Amino acid sequence: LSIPSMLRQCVNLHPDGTAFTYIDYERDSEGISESLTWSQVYRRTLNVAAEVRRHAAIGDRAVILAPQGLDYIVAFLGALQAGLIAVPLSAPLGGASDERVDAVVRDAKPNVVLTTSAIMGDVVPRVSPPTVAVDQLDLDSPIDDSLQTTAYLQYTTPAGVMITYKNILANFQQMISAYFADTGAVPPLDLFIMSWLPFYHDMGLVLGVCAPIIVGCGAVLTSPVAFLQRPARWLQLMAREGQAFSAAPNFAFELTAAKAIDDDLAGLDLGRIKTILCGSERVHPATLKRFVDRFSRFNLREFAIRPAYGLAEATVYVATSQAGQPPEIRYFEPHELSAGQAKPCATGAGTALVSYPLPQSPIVRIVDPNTNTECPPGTIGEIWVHGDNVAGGYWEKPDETERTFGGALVAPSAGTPVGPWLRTGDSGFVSEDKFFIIGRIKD
Repeated sequence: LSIPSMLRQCVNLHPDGTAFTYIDYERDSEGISESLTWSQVYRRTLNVAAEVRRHAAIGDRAVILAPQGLDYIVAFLGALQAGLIAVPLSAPLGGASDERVDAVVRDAKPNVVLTTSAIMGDVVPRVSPPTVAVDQLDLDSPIDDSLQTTAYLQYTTPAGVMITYKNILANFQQMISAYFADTGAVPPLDLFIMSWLPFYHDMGLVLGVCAPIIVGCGAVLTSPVAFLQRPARWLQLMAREGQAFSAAPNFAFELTAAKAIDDDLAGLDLGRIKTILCGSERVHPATLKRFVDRFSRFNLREFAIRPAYGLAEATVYVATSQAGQPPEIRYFEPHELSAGQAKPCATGAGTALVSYPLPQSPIVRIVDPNTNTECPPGTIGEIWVHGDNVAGGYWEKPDETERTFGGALVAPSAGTPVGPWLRTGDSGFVSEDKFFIIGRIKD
């Protein structure tokens, strides 16, 4: 039913199984691991929940301003355990990033701020609500109020996407069914999650923090700076024992192919990697090819690479490639694409695009954004999305909610709901029964 309840079940079933392992490379370029079992992380979460209840009531917002690490995870889970609506943000980094933080805090109006003692002095100016240094609590002392609906707000004029447990669970059902379709929607026994994505991004939170609990497997986590410093670390950590499930944007596939150092890869066997999602940015076929052409020499399988389309307003996932096959690439004439039409062209020529199966859940339609009517196959329009993973709106923003989540189709085709539809702002088309993403409709 909810993340707190599923964490409790993880403890009941496998209290001594390793849940989260965080690798810090600041003090040793080989990495220092710190791990928690399910029982350890649950205890820490209960201790955070007890603290936050002293400051905030059920349904209040709890902003999280903490560096990447285990304290972030227990702050987020502890907020949920106490029935608070968590608001995951980044540590204060300066510049625009700090004015984003200030604007989110004024929008979400939190009654508690969860942080760490190391950055406490940087956090206090950014927030009167009590500020709790999570690492200074007695997190491992021996020791519910959760909601069943709204879990957290995902910001990314600040508009906080309201994400419910129903949204999360529906999106995980959709993801597990699509990613693992070739094994009957059953993940392998030795799956593990590996992520360096920041927890204040949708994919980093959903994969790094939520998925271990919902799927019931351990996670191996590090920070984005550790990856950027030495990109081979991503491959080293995915090559740990078991079948890794990871994710990154297109730029990081390119950077790893271009900058991972061969000697850091010596002896790695990438042939057990289950899935590497490529998502949150337009997926470039040329980048996927450079990545697989290099890392197939270490046994990476091309069917492990899964382009993934989505957005925070849909929790995270909308569509992905067919399980058990490498990405399908199709080619289209560029002059016609600029004119709004998809015209196939010879393999390799024109514009290469990833071809996605139309998802069975959620559903996708290509819609003319000025007439609210579905486009014929081949005509470019806005991608509209419908399904139980689609959020119910932006926090305390009725008007922006109507504009973004209130799409309504004129004369919908058979089997297509009138609405409400999430208007993604993304442009795309359907061609030969496959789905394609081009860009943004504003363009």
